Amino acid sequence: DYYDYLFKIVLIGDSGVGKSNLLSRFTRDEFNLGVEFATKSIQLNNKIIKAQIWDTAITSAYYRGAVGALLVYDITKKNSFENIEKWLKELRDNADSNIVILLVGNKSDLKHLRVINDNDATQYAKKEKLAFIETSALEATNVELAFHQLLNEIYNVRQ
Ligand SMILES: Nc1nc2c(ncn2[C@@H]2O[C@H](COP(=O)(O)OP(=O)(O)O)[C@@H](O)[C@H]2O)c(=O)[nH]1
Repeated sequence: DYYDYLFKIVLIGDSGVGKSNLLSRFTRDEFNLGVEFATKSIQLNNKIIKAQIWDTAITSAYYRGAVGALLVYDITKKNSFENIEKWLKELRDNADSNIVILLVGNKSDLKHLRVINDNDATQYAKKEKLAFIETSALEATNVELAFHQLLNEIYNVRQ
């Protein structure tokens, strides 16, 4: 270590969408076919940020101190996208008002099984005033893009 800043980030969404593998891809560049956390440091002006990222298999305790979150669904499972409103609600009830939130559609490699079209997801994100990006934890597609967008925006909000 040295790190100038510790940013707590929470992953939230239905079981089976890819949260634990988003965590393992970003922090240790690995994929696998109660509550846990992992860390990874990035550098900007030479300023070093330690991302402390969480997921679950304590709601007040889980959200406390979080400065960012990824809201995650599965682009192949309609129910996971419908359930995003509920997870956003739980987040709003329990998180700091200045928390930075990003919508993520995972499993983008399952091209032929898509049920959620990207314009419909973008429409929802804009309504909730969030950025939206599609990822593949399996193929690594856009994983660094999603986490770095989140971390740089938290730094800007903080500064
Ligand atoms: N094809 C594909 N499968 C994935 C992807 N991400 C996760 N999975 C698989 O989907 C299942 C659930 O993922 P997991 O990380 O355990 O979901 P969680 O319950 O949200 O933590 C596992 O069998 C993963 O290997 C992905 O991007 N593409």
